[PDB]
Amino acid sequence: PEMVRGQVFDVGPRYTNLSYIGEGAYGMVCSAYDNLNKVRVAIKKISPFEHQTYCQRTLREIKILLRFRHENIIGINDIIRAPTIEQMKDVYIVQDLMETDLYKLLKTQHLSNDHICYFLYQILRGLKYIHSANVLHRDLKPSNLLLNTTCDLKICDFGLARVADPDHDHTGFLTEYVATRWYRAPEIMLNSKGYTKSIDIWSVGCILAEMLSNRPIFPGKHYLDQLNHILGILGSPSQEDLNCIINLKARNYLLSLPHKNKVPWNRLFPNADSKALDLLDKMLTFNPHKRIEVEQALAHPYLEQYYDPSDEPIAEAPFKFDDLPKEKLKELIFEETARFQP
Ligand SMILES: *[C@H]1CC(=O)[C@@H](O)[C@@H](O)CCCCc2cc(O)cc(O)c2C(=O)O[C@@H](C)C1
Repeated sequence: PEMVRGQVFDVGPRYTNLSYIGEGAYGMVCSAYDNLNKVRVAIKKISPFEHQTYCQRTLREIKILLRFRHENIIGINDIIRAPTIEQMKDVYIVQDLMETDLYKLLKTQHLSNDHICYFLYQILRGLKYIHSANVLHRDLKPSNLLLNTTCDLKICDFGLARVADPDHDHTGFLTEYVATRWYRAPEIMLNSKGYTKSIDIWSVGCILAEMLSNRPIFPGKHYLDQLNHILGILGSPSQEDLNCIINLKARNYLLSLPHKNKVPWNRLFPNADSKALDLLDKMLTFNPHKRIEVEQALAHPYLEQYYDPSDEPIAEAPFKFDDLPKEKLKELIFEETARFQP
């Protein structure tokens, strides 16, 4: 088998001329030439079978991506693994080779307002499809937004996704968690398990802010710091928004803080389009029940050049509603990947 940086990367003979391109969660990512389709592709190596939770993340993503089909979601082109469960130690997922991601881009490139608008449109167009399937991505952030050379955008990684469950979203103070820290909604730290669609809209709002200035808007240094950053910009929550928090520990924490004023968006972002900031404000709303939903966001004036609901498709087959041991999960991953065998 071909080796990359000392490790086995066993994808041939269809995929040749390998180059290391980065690191996944359970393995490395390489580019490779696809000798059938005569294009280069991205390949992620996954080694999950020793841990029930790794198997869970892997199965979840495979099951979601094999049902989804959307221009702004990166699909699975091929899955490579051994012919038998006994011999299967790794799984390789083959996907379109993109040019870069938004994390890398924002490290050195100023975006024009036209690029910001088109990127945000494509993020929300993909998210409309995801939420229409009753699925939550739960880890939206710049490094999960891939771009090709003509700035078409695709959402990566459904390993933390879940089926939405709003009736079972409530929990205690300081419990959860959901998402990468900088992109976590305030309610995660207060009273939410991250089981409603509003969790993803908060993350998109954080991404929009970061496109406006090339810096994360809420860069908390640790779990606890994240709420300090959010409230330092949004200011103190209103009485009405506090009353919506029935958990006493969470509500009394907020009541214990000195008053903080809101920082105006046009002071934080003085070169931004005013329609962009109006949409930013509606995505970064403290109360998740008042936060804008994905279809309202697509219809916002900032996106008027692109909005077209008949060209913003939804899922045909939403996901209707599982933790069990790794041996059954390995079996389930073997079965879910069978369609790609010769
Ligand atoms: C999508 C998530 C993602 O891109 C980030 O987590 C990366 O840091 C992961 C490693 C690089 C992935 C990559 C790199 C290039 O140049 C082109 C690609 O198409 C990809 C890619 O498809 O990443 C997928 C597998 C994960």
